[PDB]
Amino acid sequence: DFPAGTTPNEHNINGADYPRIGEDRRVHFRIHAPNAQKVEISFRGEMTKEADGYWSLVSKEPEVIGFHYYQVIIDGVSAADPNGKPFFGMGKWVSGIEIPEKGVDYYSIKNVPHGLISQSWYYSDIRKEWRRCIVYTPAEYDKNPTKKYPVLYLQHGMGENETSWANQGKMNFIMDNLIAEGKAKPMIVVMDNGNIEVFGAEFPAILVNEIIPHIESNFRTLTDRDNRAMAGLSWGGLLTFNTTLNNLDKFAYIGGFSGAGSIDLKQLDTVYGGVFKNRKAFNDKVHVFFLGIGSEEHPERTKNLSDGLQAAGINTIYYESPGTAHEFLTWRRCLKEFAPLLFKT
Repeated sequence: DFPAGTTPNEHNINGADYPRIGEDRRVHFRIHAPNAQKVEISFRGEMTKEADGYWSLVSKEPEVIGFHYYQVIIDGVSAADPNGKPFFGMGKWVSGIEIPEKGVDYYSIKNVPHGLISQSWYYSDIRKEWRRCIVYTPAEYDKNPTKKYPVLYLQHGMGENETSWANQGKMNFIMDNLIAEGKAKPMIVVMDNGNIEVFGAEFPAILVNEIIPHIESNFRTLTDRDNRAMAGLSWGGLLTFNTTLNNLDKFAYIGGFSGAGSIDLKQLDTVYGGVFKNRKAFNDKVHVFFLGIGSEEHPERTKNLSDGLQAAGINTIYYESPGTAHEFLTWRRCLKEFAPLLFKT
């Protein structure tokens, strides 16, 4: 039937045999479009017209491991693949290719206790609208009815929304596996909408004045700064820097995944209103200051920032994801590196 060495893409709907992934990491696309003049796949050019009204396309070169957004393009009109499950990225609902990694399973479903992923609604006076956040509770949450948990606030990038970390980021299985293996503390994770679907400038006030009170009123949480963390990817990492460094009374852990605020080391003593000027005071308040980056997305700026902070006396953790770029596998790996560091003082 199918080309040798291929399996259906993980994110196909049930019953969809294409697209398929080869063991050489080439992707095989196939679509029935007898009346179309031209069909393309995003970032891959034109498909080849086949007999019986079909079009086909196989990657010219092996694709990079990990998760990639795509759309089908019919005579210039881009749309989600009808054979695909939906992912919110690039500002709309699109499709996703998954190229598997050999010998890796930390974001896979395993026979371990699984936490819930929950939608929770709250009203924002700042934006005068109802809003939904996505909340991970650990598998043990309901079995420990008197226990309170620390909270990580986890933010997406440009063109994404509050669903992206739990869907293409696979964060619930990453947390499930880390907690089951004893590597991370049981924790609540809250994912909200930066409103940057396409500058998010309202989000810090929404998070501090609306989201945090909502979560603490409706989930069993520890509410002191030593039990509150924040991390974000891409533009969400800049939101995290701006939110945390201006609210150190509420956050003791900071993570930027391919993101980060602009810190000019020449201005280290004055940026963010002088928060870094007394080095040990800052280090005593922020237990984890994490900078992650992909090796293939020009890590030099991030590494120079980390090395320069360290040389000047501000502690950091630098993590470089080998072989990935500005893509979700980078951020899956960042979470896997960052979450085990939290809430262990």
